[PDB]
Amino acid sequence: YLTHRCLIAPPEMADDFFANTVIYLARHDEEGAQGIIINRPAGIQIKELLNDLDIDADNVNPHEVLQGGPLRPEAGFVLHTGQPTWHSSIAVGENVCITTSKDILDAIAHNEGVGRYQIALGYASWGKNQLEDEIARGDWLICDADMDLIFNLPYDDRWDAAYKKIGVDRTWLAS
Repeated sequence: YLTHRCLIAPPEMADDFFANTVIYLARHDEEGAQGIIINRPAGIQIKELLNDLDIDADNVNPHEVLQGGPLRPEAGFVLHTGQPTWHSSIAVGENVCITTSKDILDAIAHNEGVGRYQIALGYASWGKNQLEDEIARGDWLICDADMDLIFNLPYDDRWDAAYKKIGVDRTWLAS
Protein backbone atom coordinates (compact mmCIF):
# COMPACT_ATOMS: atom_id res chain seq x y z
CA TYR A 1 0.00 0.00 0.00
CA LEU A 2 0.98 3.68 0.26
CA THR A 3 1.94 3.80 3.94
CA HIS A 4 4.89 6.13 4.70
CA ARG A 5 4.39 7.92 1.36
CA CYS A 6 3.40 11.57 0.86
CA LEU A 7 0.39 12.75 -1.12
CA ILE A 8 0.93 16.09 -2.84
CA ALA A 9 -1.92 18.35 -3.93
CA PRO A 10 -1.42 19.00 -7.67
CA PRO A 11 -1.00 22.69 -8.52
CA GLU A 12 -4.37 22.66 -10.30
CA MET A 13 -6.35 21.22 -7.36
CA ALA A 14 -9.41 23.39 -6.73
CA ASP A 15 -10.17 21.91 -3.30
CA ASP A 16 -10.32 24.87 -0.91
CA PHE A 17 -9.06 22.83 2.04
CA PHE A 18 -6.52 20.44 0.54
CA ALA A 19 -4.97 22.80 -2.01
CA ASN A 20 -1.20 23.24 -1.54
CA THR A 21 -0.94 20.40 0.99
CA VAL A 22 1.60 17.63 1.50
CA ILE A 23 0.08 14.71 3.39
CA TYR A 24 2.04 12.03 5.21
CA LEU A 25 0.15 8.74 4.97
CA ALA A 26 0.18 7.12 8.40
CA ARG A 27 -2.02 4.18 7.46
CA HIS A 28 -3.41 2.63 4.29
CA ASP A 29 -5.09 -0.77 4.14
CA GLU A 30 -8.18 -2.52 2.78
CA GLU A 31 -10.47 -0.43 5.01
CA GLY A 32 -9.11 2.94 3.92
CA ALA A 33 -6.32 5.41 4.63
CA GLN A 34 -5.45 8.08 7.18
CA GLY A 35 -2.96 10.89 6.81
CA ILE A 36 -1.53 13.99 8.46
CA ILE A 37 -0.95 17.23 6.55
CA ILE A 38 2.66 18.19 7.30
CA ASN A 39 2.99 21.69 5.85
CA ARG A 40 0.20 23.73 7.43
CA PRO A 41 0.91 25.34 10.83
CA ALA A 42 -2.24 26.12 12.83
CA GLY A 43 -0.90 29.38 14.26
CA ILE A 44 -0.61 27.90 17.74
CA GLN A 45 2.56 27.62 19.83
CA ILE A 46 3.37 24.36 21.60
CA LYS A 47 3.24 26.07 25.02
CA GLU A 48 -0.34 27.19 24.40
CA LEU A 49 -1.41 23.69 23.38
CA LEU A 50 0.32 22.01 26.33
CA ASN A 51 -1.15 24.51 28.79
CA ASP A 52 -4.61 23.96 27.31
CA LEU A 53 -4.12 20.23 27.87
CA ASP A 54 -3.34 20.96 31.52
CA ILE A 55 0.40 20.37 31.18
CA ASP A 56 2.91 22.80 32.67
CA ALA A 57 5.55 23.83 30.16
CA ASP A 58 7.03 27.14 31.33
CA ASN A 59 10.35 26.19 29.75
CA VAL A 60 9.26 24.39 26.58
CA ASN A 61 11.14 25.42 23.44
CA PRO A 62 9.07 27.28 20.83
CA HIS A 63 7.56 25.06 18.14
CA GLU A 64 4.62 25.30 15.76
CA VAL A 65 1.52 23.14 16.08
CA LEU A 66 0.13 21.83 12.78
CA GLN A 67 -3.35 21.49 11.35
CA GLY A 68 -3.28 17.82 10.37
CA GLY A 69 -6.58 17.59 8.56
CA PRO A 70 -10.26 18.62 8.61
CA LEU A 71 -11.42 15.72 10.78
CA ARG A 72 -11.40 15.58 14.58
CA PRO A 73 -9.56 18.86 15.30
CA GLU A 74 -9.41 17.76 18.95
CA ALA A 75 -7.15 14.80 18.20
CA GLY A 76 -3.42 15.31 18.54
CA PHE A 77 -0.73 13.28 16.79
CA VAL A 78 3.01 13.49 17.36
CA LEU A 79 5.32 12.50 14.52
CA HIS A 80 8.86 11.70 15.64
CA THR A 81 11.85 9.44 15.05
CA GLY A 82 13.13 6.26 16.64
CA GLN A 83 11.12 3.30 17.90
CA PRO A 84 7.48 3.40 19.10
CA THR A 85 8.57 3.36 22.75
CA TRP A 86 5.70 5.45 24.11
CA HIS A 87 2.42 4.17 25.59
CA SER A 88 0.37 4.54 22.40
CA SER A 89 2.80 4.62 19.50
CA ILE A 90 3.04 3.03 16.06
CA ALA A 91 5.95 2.77 13.64
CA VAL A 92 4.76 4.07 10.27
CA GLY A 93 7.89 3.78 8.17
CA GLU A 94 11.66 4.25 8.08
CA ASN A 95 12.44 5.45 11.62
CA VAL A 96 9.22 7.49 11.83
CA CYS A 97 6.47 6.97 14.42
CA ILE A 98 3.16 8.53 15.36
CA THR A 99 2.31 8.75 19.05
CA THR A 100 -1.03 9.70 20.60
CA SER A 101 -0.31 9.06 24.28
CA LYS A 102 0.29 11.92 26.71
CA ASP A 103 3.65 10.67 27.96
CA ILE A 104 5.41 12.15 24.92
CA LEU A 105 3.77 15.51 25.68
CA ASP A 106 5.49 15.60 29.06
CA ALA A 107 8.78 14.83 27.32
CA ILE A 108 8.20 17.68 24.87
CA ALA A 109 7.30 19.99 27.78
CA HIS A 110 10.67 19.31 29.41
CA ASN A 111 12.60 19.50 26.11
CA GLU A 112 13.92 15.96 26.29
CA GLY A 113 13.92 12.51 24.73
CA VAL A 114 11.82 13.44 21.72
CA GLY A 115 14.17 14.86 19.10
CA ARG A 116 12.76 16.41 15.92
CA TYR A 117 8.97 16.27 15.98
CA GLN A 118 5.70 17.55 14.62
CA ILE A 119 2.48 17.75 16.59
CA ALA A 120 -0.71 17.97 14.55
CA LEU A 121 -4.35 18.51 15.47
CA GLY A 122 -6.88 16.77 13.23
CA TYR A 123 -6.29 14.38 10.36
CA ALA A 124 -7.40 13.34 6.87
CA SER A 125 -9.26 10.10 6.18
CA TRP A 126 -10.36 8.03 3.20
CA GLY A 127 -12.95 5.27 3.16
CA LYS A 128 -12.51 1.87 1.53
CA ASN A 129 -11.04 2.29 -1.97
CA GLN A 130 -11.55 6.06 -1.74
CA LEU A 131 -7.88 7.09 -1.91
CA GLU A 132 -7.24 4.55 -4.66
CA ASP A 133 -10.07 6.01 -6.74
CA GLU A 134 -8.86 9.58 -6.22
CA ILE A 135 -5.32 8.66 -7.26
CA ALA A 136 -6.74 6.78 -10.25
CA ARG A 137 -8.36 9.94 -11.60
CA GLY A 138 -5.22 12.02 -11.04
CA ASP A 139 -6.36 13.87 -7.92
CA TRP A 140 -3.01 13.45 -6.16
CA LEU A 141 0.71 13.38 -6.86
CA ILE A 142 2.91 11.10 -4.76
CA CYS A 143 6.49 11.00 -3.51
CA ASP A 144 8.46 9.08 -0.90
CA ALA A 145 8.66 10.65 2.52
CA ASP A 146 12.03 11.68 3.95
CA MET A 147 13.47 13.57 6.92
CA ASP A 148 13.54 16.87 5.06
CA LEU A 149 9.86 16.82 4.12
CA ILE A 150 8.63 15.72 7.55
CA PHE A 151 11.07 17.46 9.89
CA ASN A 152 13.92 19.57 8.51
CA LEU A 153 12.46 21.85 5.85
CA PRO A 154 10.55 25.04 6.68
CA TYR A 155 6.82 24.35 6.44
CA ASP A 156 6.33 26.93 3.71
CA ASP A 157 8.93 25.24 1.48
CA ARG A 158 7.57 21.69 1.77
CA TRP A 159 5.06 21.71 -1.09
CA ASP A 160 7.69 23.03 -3.50
CA ALA A 161 10.23 20.49 -2.26
CA ALA A 162 7.81 17.56 -2.58
CA TYR A 163 6.65 18.70 -6.03
CA LYS A 164 10.30 18.90 -7.12
CA LYS A 165 11.26 15.57 -5.54
CA ILE A 166 9.02 13.79 -8.06
CA GLY A 167 11.70 14.65 -10.60
CA VAL A 168 14.56 12.84 -8.87
CA ASP A 169 13.75 9.45 -10.43
CA ARG A 170 11.59 10.45 -13.41
CA THR A 171 11.38 13.11 -16.09
CA TRP A 172 9.48 15.93 -14.42
CA LEU A 173 9.45 19.62 -15.36
CA ALA A 174 8.20 21.45 -12.26
CA SER A 175 6.56 24.37 -14.09
